[PDB]
Amino acid sequence: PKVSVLITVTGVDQPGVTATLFEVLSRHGVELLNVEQVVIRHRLTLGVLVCCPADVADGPALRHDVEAAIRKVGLDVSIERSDDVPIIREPSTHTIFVLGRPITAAAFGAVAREVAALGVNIDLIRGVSDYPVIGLELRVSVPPGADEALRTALNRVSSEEHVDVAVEDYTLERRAKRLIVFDVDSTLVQGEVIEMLAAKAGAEGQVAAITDAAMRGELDFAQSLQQRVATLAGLPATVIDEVAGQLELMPGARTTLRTLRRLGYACGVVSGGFRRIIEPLAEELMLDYVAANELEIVDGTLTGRVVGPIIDRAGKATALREFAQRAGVPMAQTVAVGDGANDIDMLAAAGLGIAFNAKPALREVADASLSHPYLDTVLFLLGVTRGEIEAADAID
Amino acid sequence: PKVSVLITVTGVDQPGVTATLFEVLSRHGVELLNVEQVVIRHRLTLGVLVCCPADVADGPALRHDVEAAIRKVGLDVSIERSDDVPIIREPSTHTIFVLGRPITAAAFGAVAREVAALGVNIDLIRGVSDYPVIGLELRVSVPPGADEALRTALNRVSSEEHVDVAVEDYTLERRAKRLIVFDVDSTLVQGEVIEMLAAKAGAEGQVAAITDAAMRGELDFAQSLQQRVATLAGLPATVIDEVAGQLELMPGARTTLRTLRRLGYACGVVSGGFRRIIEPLAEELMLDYVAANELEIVDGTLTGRVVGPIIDRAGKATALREFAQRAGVPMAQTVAVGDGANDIDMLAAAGLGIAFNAKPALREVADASLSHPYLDTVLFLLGVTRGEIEAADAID
Ligand SMILES: [Cl-]
Ligand SMILES: [Cl-]
Ligand SMILES: [Mg+2]
Ligand SMILES: [Mg+2]
Repeated sequence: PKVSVLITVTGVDQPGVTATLFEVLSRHGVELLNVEQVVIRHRLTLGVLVCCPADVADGPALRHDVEAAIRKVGLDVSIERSDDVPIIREPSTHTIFVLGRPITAAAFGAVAREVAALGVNIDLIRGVSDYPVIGLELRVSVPPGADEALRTALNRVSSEEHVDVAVEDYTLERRAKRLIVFDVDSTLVQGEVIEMLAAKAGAEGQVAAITDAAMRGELDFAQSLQQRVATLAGLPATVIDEVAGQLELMPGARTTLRTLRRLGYACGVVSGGFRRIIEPLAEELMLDYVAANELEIVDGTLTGRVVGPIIDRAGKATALREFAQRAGVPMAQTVAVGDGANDIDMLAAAGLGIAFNAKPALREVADASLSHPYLDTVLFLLGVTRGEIEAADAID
Repeated sequence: PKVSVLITVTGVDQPGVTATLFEVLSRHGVELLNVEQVVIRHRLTLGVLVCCPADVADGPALRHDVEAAIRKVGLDVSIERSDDVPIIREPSTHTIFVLGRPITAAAFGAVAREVAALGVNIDLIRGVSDYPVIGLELRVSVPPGADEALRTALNRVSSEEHVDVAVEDYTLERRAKRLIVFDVDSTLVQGEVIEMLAAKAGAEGQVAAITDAAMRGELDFAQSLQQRVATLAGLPATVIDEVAGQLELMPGARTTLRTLRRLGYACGVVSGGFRRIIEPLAEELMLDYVAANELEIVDGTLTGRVVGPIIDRAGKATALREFAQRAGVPMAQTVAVGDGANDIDMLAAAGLGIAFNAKPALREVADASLSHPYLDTVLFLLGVTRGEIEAADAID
């Protein structure tokens, strides 16, 4: 068939419009090049690009047949010769996630302004969650080289408007993420284990102060780890098991891991904490990888030292690389989630580095930042919706 | 904010509508629950569900501000109290792919009719390819238990209308496919290797006749393999390397494998053919797994026997299971592609079994069937679009 014709149906949605249009078109000599339909809040748009002989596209039959059928039932239709029109839309370059509790119109409005200000076309908006936070995705087409300035502008909007805003690559490769690592303390697990260990020694305040210093990036991780573990010298080793029994997962942690298993992620933890605590939990959560430090014990008592090599800032990244290589996963398809300056090198080496309720030092260099205390918001950044999570959980 | 309000903007698309609406809403006390926007063929739909105090939803300010701003620039808007309206649409249960060259309106119309006849709601239609075949996706919501009758009805439409139509599970788990196996002969590779081996012995016609019998499911695979290989007794073993040098990939095979690597699939071949031919190629294509039979050689000459165990119908499925277990992939997330009755058990055990230009015996029990001679149409069934393939290839 020589020429192209475009038919556009819009109006209040009704059952059977789709079948009716194509059945009408089948009386004329029509082959399909592209069909796009959606219904949003009971508004239908059905756009159909077809080719037929110049013969049929130029004679009044096709028009009257389509116009009559669509208008009888109360919808509107347009028909027009195309020829230079695109057959099929381009893929979006990027996708932007906005999470908030609440998301004000002012905040979403500020996101749309920076987007427009940078020449970025909004291709599609949809909802990705109503719980535990309101979540919205904008798929976008970003002019080459603008993607740095876009994150920068949307990071300012994020801090000024009290929403999380993550800009990510939406190409085929970059978005088949297949491996994830979590930091443990204040990421996967609530609070700081080394503080729970220090309270047994009557030293919580000293250890808490040094931990907060080190997590904000003010102190060398290794020196800080040694001063803090030193505080535990003389505790009986039974303390490890007691503190392991007290640990609470971050809210949403179980849904996060269970959803990531459904997706076939390899799953791991990289910690500056202690293996005898973390393994207990990592076996329970069926994780595929653990890197941790190790407490020194003599005669069933903690010496206050660790048994090197110390997992430090560089060490976390080294651990992720080791895991990615054992698993067969290129670094571009890896994800890392952490809260502390401890995590900066790991987050930067990962394909996507997510700062979870993080100190400013990590937040400043992270690909994306999450501010709400629900570890499952990570799933929204991995392209999963709340409805998808709930359906899959309800099957069992 | 106590109550919910729904704002629906439609009309001819213009730049800056999105920012304008939210900036207008920010003057009233508004928080966002859901936003859906798309533009199809220059038609905009922007649906916004918000909550605000009963105070603001009941007074004329919000209405006039929104109506005035949207109508000034030439679009239409609706505003209405909601309260019982859904916050966020449910996920689609299933997705249907329709591929054709051409796709007539009559064919697509027949698909829409069977869908409607079974109570299945069409949630979204879009294009997934313009090349090498026209491809269209319909995401759908299928009433529980209707999904068997739907495939059945759409298989009849497929054979009567000359389109491929595949119905697949669109839930989170079922659609994170992570492992694929291909049959070799007439699937990954053009033609039948055993026929190319027989032509060297002057026996092509005899071997071709038996191969077609066995691939249609008329003969025991093992007996047929032995009668055919017997025909090669006395060929020098150099013949293996010659036939390996003559092999041509199915058109689209390279794009298929290269795209599957980008997605992180584990990739393998399960064949009733011969390892000394298949390994050469499998190393070149960097596949992670090969199962094949093995020709017996004495003094550099083919005896006309194979060295057991024979990979038969049951054997192909056994091989896929072995590969899935080594790779850590549950069978529900595996894919298998074949053409012959040889492949029936493998296709049935796979999470998704795809018949590629297949004999009727395989086509009849396959989850999905492809009729066009482009192995890349497999990618469309795995949720990839042509534009996505082309973008990712153009980056390098
Ligand atoms: Cl740590
Ligand atoms: Cl075979
Ligand atoms: Mg931490
Ligand atoms: Mg075959």
